[PDB]
Amino acid sequence: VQAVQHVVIGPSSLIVHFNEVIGRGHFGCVYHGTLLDKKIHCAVKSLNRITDIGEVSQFLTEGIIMKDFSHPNVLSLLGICLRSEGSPLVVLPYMKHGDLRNFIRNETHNPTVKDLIGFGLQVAKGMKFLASKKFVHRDLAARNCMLDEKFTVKVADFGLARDMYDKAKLPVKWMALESLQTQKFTTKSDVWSFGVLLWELMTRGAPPYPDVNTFDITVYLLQGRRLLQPEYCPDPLYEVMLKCWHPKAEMRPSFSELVSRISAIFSTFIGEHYVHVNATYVNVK
Ligand SMILES: CNC(=O)/C=C/c1cnc2ccc(O[C@H](C)c3c(Cl)ccc(F)c3Cl)cc2c1
Ligand SMILES: [Cl-]
Repeated sequence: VQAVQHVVIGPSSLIVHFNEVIGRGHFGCVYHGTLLDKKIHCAVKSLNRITDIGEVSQFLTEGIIMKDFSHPNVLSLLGICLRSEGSPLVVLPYMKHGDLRNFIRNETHNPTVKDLIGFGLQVAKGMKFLASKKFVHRDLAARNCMLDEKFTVKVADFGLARDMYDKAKLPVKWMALESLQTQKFTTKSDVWSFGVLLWELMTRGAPPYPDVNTFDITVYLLQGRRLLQPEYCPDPLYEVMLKCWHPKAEMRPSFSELVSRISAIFSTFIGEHYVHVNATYVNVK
């Protein structure tokens, strides 16, 4: 009732545009939306699940939490909409440039080594923020990072917005060695995923490990193998990737140390080096 109020949006304030789908998910669809009080453009996820007395309240809990995760590099919640008609709708700010994987794959764009590391740096700061609240993402990947009108990168795909959106149910190519072996996740397993994220950035969104079977990944990693240095990835940034993929989670750098190190590397690049898609990775599912 009273305390919950800063989250809740009235059904009367929300116009969901059901004709205009943004994204398909296991747990519902995403559509453009219009929020009022003024016309604010938003994205609106419909959740199929809802009917429980508990889980309508429980989706109120993560709503409160998500509202407390405001940081420029983290995707925030506008509100939740509790409709007596059918389902509850998660209302998210609208991200002009959509997801980071598709932004860098788009062959109409010309990012430089500087822009790409800048994006990597922005994710590192969101994750630093998340990690400091003791929150483990479990599914960090370029596709799950958003990019707004000012080129702010927002770490996304957590809380009530959590799904698998890509065209099996575990994203094995981004998962740390120990998560694959024990199914358990920590900040240090997000650091591994983050390393794979920097690789996607430096390859402008190539699928990691194209030659490698999804069920063979553990054996691949235990044989001595890692993602190659991308053509345009600086040495010191590749060194950072390798550190993120240390086999022992304690030895991996913290997100604090990632922001500090990547900053150093960022401060040296000035938009002289244009990044272009590599021949081997181009057009691969
Ligand atoms: C060229 N720009 C676009 O296509 C933009 C689309 C857009 C713009 N803003 C968005 C804001 C939130 C959003 O959330 C959904 C549930 C989502 C999706 Cl569909 C995919 C990955 C994610 F990390 C998230 Cl959070 C999806 C959004 C999608
Ligand atoms: Cl550059």
